[PDB]
Amino acid sequence: PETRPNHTIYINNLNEKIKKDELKKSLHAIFSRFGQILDILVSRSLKMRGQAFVIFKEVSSATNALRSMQGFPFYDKPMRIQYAKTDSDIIAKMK
RNA sequence: UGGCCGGCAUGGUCCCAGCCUCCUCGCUGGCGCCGGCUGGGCAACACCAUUGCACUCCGGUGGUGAAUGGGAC
Ligand SMILES: [Mg+2]
Ligand SMILES: [Mg+2]
Repeated sequence: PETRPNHTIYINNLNEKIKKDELKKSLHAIFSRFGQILDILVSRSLKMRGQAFVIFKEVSSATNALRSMQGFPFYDKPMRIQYAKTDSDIIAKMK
């Protein structure tokens, strides 16, 4: 059951050996070109490691980001991207 | 020594270089041998497990079972 378009993209299959601060920075380095990014959430907990949430201001950016970077080698691993299931709080606090 | 004890061995104080380490990374730390008890913490590092949809920080285990020489008095 695929997911519907969202302001936020959910990425997984990320190298778990990368520290949080660096991961967010590197992610911003490659995704900022698709549009303004409101935030990038990363957690190294047992349940949230290897994944990240990049929150774009406009859905078209998320959609572009998703199509353009699907499978992109990042820290030696093919990035897997999908739309997030539900809106991030930062987005709800508006739209 | 992260805290603590037992056995044995061992002239001294320095000075230069090199090396070691999860627990006060460096020159007013340490760098003989053997044995046993034990605390903290996953922050760093490593290993194991994890492919996971969050917006509440939060899986486990291991390391000292470490490290040489030279010179001056
Ligand atoms: Mg020590
Ligand atoms: Mg950990």
